[PDB]
Amino acid sequence: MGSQKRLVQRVERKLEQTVGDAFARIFGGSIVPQEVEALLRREAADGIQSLQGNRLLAPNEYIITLGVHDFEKLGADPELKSTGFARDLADYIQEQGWQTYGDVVVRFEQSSNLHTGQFRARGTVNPDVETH
Repeated sequence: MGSQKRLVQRVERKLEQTVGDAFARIFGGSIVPQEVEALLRREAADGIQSLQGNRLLAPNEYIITLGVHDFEKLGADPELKSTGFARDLADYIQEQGWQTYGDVVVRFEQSSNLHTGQFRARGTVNPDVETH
């Protein structure tokens, strides 16, 4: 569907100022960003892979695709949003006692096939995403 380029560069900066719910409170509910987290954790559960009885394998790569018109209002940077959301989702997987392989990376990207006021987040266990 969308072959990625081989990038092992797992963007690393120590954002001690991590923002997750900040987006909702900034827009003041004009748009509901938290609806993403909601469906994201839902998609995480839908992507749970039956592994050893101790703990289930949760998705690591989440492709969050919104409409162009939504994304532009969110802001053109995937990076800062990715940092906040990945850290938040990674916290969730710990909380649920799930495990994964690689690094939890959430991708925010837009597609013209995706309409305004719509978003889709698909998380899967993807080891073919080198996160070094």
